[PDB]
Amino acid sequence: TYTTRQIGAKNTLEYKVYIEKDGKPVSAFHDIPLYADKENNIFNMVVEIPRWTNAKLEITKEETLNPIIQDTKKGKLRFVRNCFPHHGYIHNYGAFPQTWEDPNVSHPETKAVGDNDPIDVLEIGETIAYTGQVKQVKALGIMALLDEGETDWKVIAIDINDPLAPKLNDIEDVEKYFPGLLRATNEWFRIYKIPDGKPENQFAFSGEAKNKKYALDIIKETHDSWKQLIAGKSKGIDLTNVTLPDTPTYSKAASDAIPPASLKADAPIDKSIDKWFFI
Amino acid sequence: TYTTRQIGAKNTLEYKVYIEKDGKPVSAFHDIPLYADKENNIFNMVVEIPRWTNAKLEITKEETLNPIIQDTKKGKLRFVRNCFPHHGYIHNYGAFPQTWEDPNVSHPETKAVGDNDPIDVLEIGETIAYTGQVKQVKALGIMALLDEGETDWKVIAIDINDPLAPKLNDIEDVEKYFPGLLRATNEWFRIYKIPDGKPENQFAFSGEAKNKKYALDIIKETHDSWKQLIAGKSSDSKGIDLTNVTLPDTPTYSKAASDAIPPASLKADAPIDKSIDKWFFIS
Ligand SMILES: [Mn+2]
Ligand SMILES: [Mn+2]
Ligand SMILES: [Mn+2]
Ligand SMILES: [Mn+2]
Repeated sequence: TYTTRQIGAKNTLEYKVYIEKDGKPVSAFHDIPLYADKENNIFNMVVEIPRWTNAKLEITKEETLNPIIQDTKKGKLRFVRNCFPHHGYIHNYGAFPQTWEDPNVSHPETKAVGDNDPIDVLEIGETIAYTGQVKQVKALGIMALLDEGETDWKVIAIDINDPLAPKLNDIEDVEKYFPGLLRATNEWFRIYKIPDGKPENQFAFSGEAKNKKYALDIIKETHDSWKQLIAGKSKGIDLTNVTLPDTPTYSKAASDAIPPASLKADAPIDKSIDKWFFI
Repeated sequence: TYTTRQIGAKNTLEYKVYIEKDGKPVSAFHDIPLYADKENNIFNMVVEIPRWTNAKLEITKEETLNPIIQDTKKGKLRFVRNCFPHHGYIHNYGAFPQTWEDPNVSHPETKAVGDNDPIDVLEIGETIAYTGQVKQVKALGIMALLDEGETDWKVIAIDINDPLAPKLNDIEDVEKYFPGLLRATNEWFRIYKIPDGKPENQFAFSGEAKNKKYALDIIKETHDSWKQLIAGKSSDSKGIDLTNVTLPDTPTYSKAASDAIPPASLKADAPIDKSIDKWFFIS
């Protein structure tokens, strides 16, 4: 059973969320199996940002046991701005554990390097998830956002327990049940950084969302890169783990060094984050 | 100064918010001046629902001092559903105090009776307001939603303190600074009840948002209806509680009313059912 250990108050710099497996903290990056069901291609997803929120929370490669913390830009906490007609993130946003986009690898079709982070996942189910949640999702497709010369893949997935999960099998089904969701997703990733002074993002494949088969190839590749990394002969990435004995960095002691859950009430978010930008 | 007196926990049947003027509760419906600045046409708006929320909160006509409380349907709390691509209400939603849409009267250009409530206001500024807040806004235009045979006017306004306020003077300016906002507003009011089993709503004037001048005419009219209402001169007042504490010349004036309202009993927001999360794709 996976649980979360919050330390600090949300919307502050002290905020950290650790994932626990049966009460013991494990690495959010390395210790959660990519597959919940390997033969059926059911994956485990680590949710970082709940739908309709603004705080840019993400798994930290830099810290031990890789807890989820809020991104900062030179001491200032990072929030994504509201871009009409959207409110914060429009999907439960997260990543697939045990995956890594090797920045040394260049994809032939996209012609851009990996982004050095676990592959990104957009979960489109009805329920709003919580930070640090481990959901089991089925992959349906994948888009390729080009950002700063790196291939920023975004897997489209859905919680297997969503009442519609059984009806959705491939990318085409998303447009059947969530008409317009893909166009909005495309729009969102093209403009979300504009309020930050950045220019619009480009999409590979002319913005086409590739299907499940294609998605699965890219996922396996990033899983392999991660295996290469976590294994003996492979940066700044902390590779400490507590569930993989065959790895140079394995360490059960790591779990116990984690300070206890220190749940505090959410700190207020600045009123400027309310603003709706019309781009 | 205007403050709010919360009683109960948000998202519960016990929830109530009273507006206070210098510490004493006043009627949200009758006691707040329609005009903040009569000369320049700056109005006072009572905010009921903050942008991006779902709870259908509104000034209750059938209770003393007319506090804001959550609408209910079949003994259950009422929430508007999320309709793609929108999240809850897309504007800070509220009403103009001292206005009333007389239900025993049909407007000439829309041919339907009034909806029996203060005129509705859509405040489009950047800051998210809070329930029971009294903002000063300038009117820019007005739309006419036809719902159940009643003219449901929606005034388009903006907080006088908004960074872009002076740039906005008439309905055409909204489309210049908030492109697409008006089309989304139309879309939203046409479909928001569909998830509830209701059919889509119709729009008078082919969905055209009338300009400022037109808006001011309708506002004046509803203010007059209210004056005839609060003076005891309405043919049918509809069970509306007319108790007030600031208008001595009215039959229902009563200073004593203020003191009878129970003290602020702030409690932490009750949780909202997960089903409210659902995004409906109505195409
Ligand atoms: Mn990521
Ligand atoms: Mn990425
Ligand atoms: Mn109303
Ligand atoms: Mn109305």
